[PDB]
Amino acid sequence: KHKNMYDHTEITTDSLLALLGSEKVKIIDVRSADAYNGWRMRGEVRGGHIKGAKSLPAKWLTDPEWLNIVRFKQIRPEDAIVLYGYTPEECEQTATRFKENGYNNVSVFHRFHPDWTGNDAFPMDRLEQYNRLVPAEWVNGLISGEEIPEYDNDTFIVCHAHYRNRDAYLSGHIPGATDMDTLALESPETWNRRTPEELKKALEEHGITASTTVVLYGKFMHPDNADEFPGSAAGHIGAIRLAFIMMYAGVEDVRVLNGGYQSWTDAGFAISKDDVPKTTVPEFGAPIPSRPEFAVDIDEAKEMLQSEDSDLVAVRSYPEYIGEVSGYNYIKKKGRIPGAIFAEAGSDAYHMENYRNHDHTTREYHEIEDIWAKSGIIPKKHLAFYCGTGWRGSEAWFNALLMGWPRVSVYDGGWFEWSNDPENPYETGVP
Ligand SMILES: C[N+](C)(C)[C@@H](Cc1cnc[nH]1)C(=O)O
Ligand SMILES: [Ca+2]
Ligand SMILES: [Cl-]
Ligand SMILES: [Cl-]
Ligand SMILES: [Mg+2]
Ligand SMILES: [Zn+2]
Repeated sequence: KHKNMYDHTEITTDSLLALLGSEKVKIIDVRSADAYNGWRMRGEVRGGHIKGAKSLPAKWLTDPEWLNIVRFKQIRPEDAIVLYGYTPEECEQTATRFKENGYNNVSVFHRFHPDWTGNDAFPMDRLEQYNRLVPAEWVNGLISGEEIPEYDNDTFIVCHAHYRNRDAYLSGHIPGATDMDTLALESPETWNRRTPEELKKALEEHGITASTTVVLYGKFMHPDNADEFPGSAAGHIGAIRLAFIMMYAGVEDVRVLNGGYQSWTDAGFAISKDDVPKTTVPEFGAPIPSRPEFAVDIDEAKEMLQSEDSDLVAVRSYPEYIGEVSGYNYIKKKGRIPGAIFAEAGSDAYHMENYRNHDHTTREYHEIEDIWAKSGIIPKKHLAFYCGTGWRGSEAWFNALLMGWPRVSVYDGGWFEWSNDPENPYETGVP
């Protein structure tokens, strides 16, 4: 009877089943976050995670901040740790890592697949709209013309988003993908989405129809706030921003590669540097916009500030919220929109640490949901997410859309449009 760093106690299916409601038990899913979200990566009939389990991919074991990730997830040494993956062998290194850091109650569950997944009496959970947040393997099967799940279309295009930075695409991209500058879909004068006529033309010239499956991704290139255009390095936020605009426009099937470009290279897939020419299409094929409810403008936003069933959600950094900084080198006014619910997004305007993991995949949606619920950000409301110009608000909106929330929007204008009118009220300082 000795603590063994390399020999781990097995917990049975019946034992784990009896502990699903225990507050001191932490069930840890070491598979990829995509599988955790619901993707049936091994052909399992039921995808997702054990109900109540948290996400901690074994891939993160190479992260030097691994222990900080665990502690911020509130996984404490006094908790009973139960690990599972597709196989118990995949949990071995994670079990050792917990034990090496003072966690003495660590077990491995061996029968998640196919025992737990293969019986509908064992409760499981999943991200409702998980098929919109695709893993790298799914994209690779798509461009390879192989049979892939959650895909029934015959037309697709992979789009590499960037903000006035073609080098982000030319330095390395997914094979066959074409680049889309974010200026194709949004105006530099308002930093709002372009008019329906411009969107129709831009989408056609990039080879996108309403019936085309669009797979969007961006490349994170460490934005530096001191640069003139730090947005040129926050490629994946722009990709989700373009996903918002295309879904608003009328593209029926829009996918986002979870984690952006880094997920493609972390999977070990081949990289291309070809400047792929566009293959234009003559007609977009649907009225624009087909989903106008996704976009909220300033008159509706002011109305939502006065409504009981509606709220605006400020997806900005804390220094922006208290008026310490504007967040952008092209915005002079500092402050916040009065009456909006604050949802701290990250360190500055070009990072989304509170909505992402270190590998830029979306944060465990249960954590996003519970943090939102503490501030009254709940699905029974009409919510309009916003930030400075709508990039970060789009990413927060997309996270809510993935949860199946029925009435989420983006207030496009954001702090940029709000503060450009000197007659609009604003608050400042610590609340
Ligand atoms: C609308 N542009 C592309 C000018 C913004 C986009 C943006 C990035 N993070 C928040 N907003 C920028 O880069 O400042
Ligand atoms: Ca604000
Ligand atoms: Cl990014
Ligand atoms: Cl990019
Ligand atoms: Mg805008
Ligand atoms: Zn529990």
